[PDB]
Amino acid sequence: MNIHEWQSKQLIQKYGGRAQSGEVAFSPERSRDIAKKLWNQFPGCKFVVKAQVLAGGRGKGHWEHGMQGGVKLAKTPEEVYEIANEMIGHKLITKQTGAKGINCNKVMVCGAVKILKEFYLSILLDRAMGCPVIIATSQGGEEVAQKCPECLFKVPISVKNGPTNEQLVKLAKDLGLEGDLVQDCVDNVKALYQVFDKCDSTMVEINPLGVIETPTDEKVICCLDAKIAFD
Amino acid sequence: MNIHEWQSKQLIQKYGGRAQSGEVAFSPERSRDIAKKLWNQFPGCKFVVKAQVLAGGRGKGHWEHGMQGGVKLAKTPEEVYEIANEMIGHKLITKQTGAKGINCNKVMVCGAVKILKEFYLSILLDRAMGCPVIIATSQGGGIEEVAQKCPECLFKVPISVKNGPTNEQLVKLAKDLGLEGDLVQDCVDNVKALYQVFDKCDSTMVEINPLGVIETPTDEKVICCLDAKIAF
Ligand SMILES: Nc1ncnc2c1ncn2[C@@H]1O[C@H](COP(=O)(O)OP(=O)(O)O)[C@@H](O)[C@H]1O
Ligand SMILES: Nc1ncnc2c1ncn2[C@@H]1O[C@H](COP(=O)(O)OP(=O)(O)O)[C@@H](O)[C@H]1O
Ligand SMILES: [Cl-]
Ligand SMILES: [Mg+2]
Ligand SMILES: [Mg+2]
Ligand SMILES: [Mg+2]
Repeated sequence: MNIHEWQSKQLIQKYGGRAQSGEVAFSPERSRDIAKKLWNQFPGCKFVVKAQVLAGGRGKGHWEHGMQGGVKLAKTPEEVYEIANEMIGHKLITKQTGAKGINCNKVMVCGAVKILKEFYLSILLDRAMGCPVIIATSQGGEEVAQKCPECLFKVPISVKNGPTNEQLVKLAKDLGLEGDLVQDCVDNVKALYQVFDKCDSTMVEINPLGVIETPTDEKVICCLDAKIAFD
Repeated sequence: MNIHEWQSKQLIQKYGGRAQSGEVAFSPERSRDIAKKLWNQFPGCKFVVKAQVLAGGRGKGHWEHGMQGGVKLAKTPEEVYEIANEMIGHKLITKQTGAKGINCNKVMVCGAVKILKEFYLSILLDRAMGCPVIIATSQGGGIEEVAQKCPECLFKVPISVKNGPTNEQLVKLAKDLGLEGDLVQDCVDNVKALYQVFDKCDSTMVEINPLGVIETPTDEKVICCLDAKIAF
């Protein structure tokens, strides 16, 4: 069992992580009002409408009625309305869903941000090693694991005491981070592990964990997607 | 009579203008909640807390208890709380207020944006001409100050009360201020809206100080009202 993206990000934020949970909408009218109100804070910003379905590959999926993509960029609130109007109440078809598709009754409206880097990061219970493990890589490709095992970084975690600052500071630099982003990444991975541990999750997968710019061009770590499984 | 900044900006937005109306808060704890929720949309963004008082010179004013400035930048929601806690329910002192100061019971919480240029633009009822006029300049200097030290810097545009501003009048004023590319048409559309506010609301003055060119979170350049004053 999994929980939706926006709920997963809210749980991450609750434990100190930085994640763009946006705001959930159950109608295109509401999605429009969300984008419209956001223009009070950052006028002229663009928007991203993300179908909230329990399935992966939304960006490269397509809707039964023709529209392409479960993650679509929008320039205005009215564009947000049109896009949301094609998602809410319709069936999306991705790789993970096959031809049966998956129904959608809600989307996530968020602001478009400038993305500098995209990382992968997951936390799971590794039976072979008998402990939790943090997997991460800087590649954009399981594909990257077979064509480049050097690209994957696996960090075994003390089943009792959890991660250490040394483990995380190294994982941050192993991914190419320096300056203030090192501690920022450390703090975020700490929060993600607390989610995994304290919520008895079977997997916490951030695909992508990104380096983004703030409206004033400050570089920060932020979860741009999130999947958390249970039971 | 004038109306507060955020009310003026909401009116501009209603008529098609772009203005950072932010969101008003009537308590410090609400100001924090607004900033915190904004981190759901643009995580890591900074914030600006702007005292909502019927007086000018907030940026260089000071509060009866020590804090400096009616428009202060904040890095986190908790900083927004601390700042708002000193503004809401306290007295601000600026040039226009003297030593008696003015009371503040609400603030505007906005996201911090990158400002590239700041213009002045006003629309006032000219009695010698018997029609409205648009005054604007790109200089950073008081407005009457720049007028006396450089009257060539100021651009005056009489407006036909029957046809409103013309596309020709506005395209020139935009380029006279140094705008090119998409900002020209953008500025035209915004000044049109500003006149509709002035005309349809029977205003005595619509003053945008500053009318700015800002970056969006994705670095697109757009015209935006960063302040607003509307009299009656
Ligand atoms: N707020 C955003 N602004 C801009 N691009 C975004 C934003 N959020 C996500 N993206 C981009 O959209 C892509 C697809 O979104 P994602 O949440 O990964 O869905 P999925 O993995 O199902 O395709 C991401 O890999 C990222 O590059
Ligand atoms: N969202 C913002 N982000 C960054 N700077 C801002 C923002 N809004 C306003 N400012 C800056 O703060 C200054 C003071 O604010 P303003 O609204 O002009 O108040 P006042 O002119 O009454 O002192 C503006 O001239 C502008 O340079
Ligand atoms: Cl945070
Ligand atoms: Mg993803
Ligand atoms: Mg001003
Ligand atoms: Mg920028």
